[PDB]
Amino acid sequence: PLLTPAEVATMFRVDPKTVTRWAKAGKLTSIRTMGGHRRYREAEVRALMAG
Amino acid sequence: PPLLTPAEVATMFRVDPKTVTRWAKAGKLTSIRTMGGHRRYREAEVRALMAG
DNA sequence: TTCAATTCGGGTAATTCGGGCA
DNA sequence: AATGTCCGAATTACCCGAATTG
Repeated sequence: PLLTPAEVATMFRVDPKTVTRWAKAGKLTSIRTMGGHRRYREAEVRALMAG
Repeated sequence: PPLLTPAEVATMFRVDPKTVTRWAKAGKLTSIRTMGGHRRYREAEVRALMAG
């Protein structure tokens, strides 16, 4: 399963650009759409509620 | 060779099937057409894009 | 043959990117 | 470092009816 940047934005209650920024700095593995959009592996996103 | 319907591609990218059709229509993706003109894409190449 | 599910097309909203600024 | 916001441009998502699928 994959999640959109908006969804990941909602779960932490943070702006989706900040999700984009957690993708920047390495602590979120991001798969990219061939238009260059982010899709985040939802397992890692569990690891972030584990943290 | 194994073939994928645009709904399955759509699923693996978490992306609306229309957008996969756009990707085909814009050269980014190799498309095969059935006798009616529906697209079918090539599995192998599609994870050649998970390689990228 | 019929039948549910999908995938055509086009059009139009809604996200997302990216960079730069606060 | 670490978010939040404004902008423009690009990408993607939902809407429809009709055609194709298997």
